[PDB]
Amino acid sequence: HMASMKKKGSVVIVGRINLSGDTAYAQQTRGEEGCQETSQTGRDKNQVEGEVQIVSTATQTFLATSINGVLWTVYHGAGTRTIASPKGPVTQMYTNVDKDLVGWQAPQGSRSLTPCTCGSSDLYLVTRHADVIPVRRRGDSRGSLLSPRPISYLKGSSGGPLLCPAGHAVGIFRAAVSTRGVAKAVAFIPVESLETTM
Ligand SMILES: COc1ccc2nc(C)c(O[C@@H]3C[C@H]4C(=O)N[C@]5(C(=O)NS(=O)(=O)C6(C)CC6)C[C@H]5/C=C\CCCCC[C@H](NC(=O)[C@@H](NC(C)=O)C(C)(C)C)C(=O)N4C3)nc2c1
Ligand SMILES: [Zn+2]
Repeated sequence: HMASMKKKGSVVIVGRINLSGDTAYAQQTRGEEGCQETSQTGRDKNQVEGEVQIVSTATQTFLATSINGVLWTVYHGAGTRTIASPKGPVTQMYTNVDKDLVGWQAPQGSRSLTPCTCGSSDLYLVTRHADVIPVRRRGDSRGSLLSPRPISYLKGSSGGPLLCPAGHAVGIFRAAVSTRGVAKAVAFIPVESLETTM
């Protein structure tokens, strides 16, 4: 009934993929209880750093990537949810279920990736475990793993970046192409598609 209708919580930044030095590594910045509490209030006072965030809802965890001052992720992870911030929940400024894409204004303190204009097909996929996986671009929205891996290793990395050799953003990881449980290829949202949405 109306009086007891619940509200969905916010997406909460719970960590990041550190790409600042020579070694990529995941960092947790918030534990499960603080995540639950922050999801309900929408108030996250933690300092944000870096380009790739680890984000969570009450039921899912995935990645989000800052490009051109927008923190982007997948609709199948975030739905229409707000994201927690120091002054309360922030409404999405982009939502496109047809592209599996959402975006919020980039958090204060984040750093943004630059959209790639290299036209290169030698890409690198960054996972939630800070693996950097070589991927050969095979089409507008597809690339093949040079070393296929069980889908277990990619689960939870939607919303992460595919990068060019120079570290520019080429796309947002959306889905895995699975044959008998092995990811041989990935699908991504091309950065051009983000730029058109903006
Ligand atoms: C609800 O509104 C929308 C709107 C648009 C939309 N667009 C979509 C393309 C879409 O896909 C669904 C989600 C997406 C997905 O799991 N992504 C991540 C990920 O990590 N998620 S996650 O864990 O972070 C999470 C779950 C918390 C958030 C990267 C993959 C990592 C590992 C793969 C695990 C096995 C799933 C294999 C799926 N692959 C296939 O279905 C392909 N078919 C075969 C046979 O292979 C293709 C892609 C069909 C060819 C697949 O990757 N999926 C299914 N859902 C939506 C929904
Ligand atoms: Zn580039």
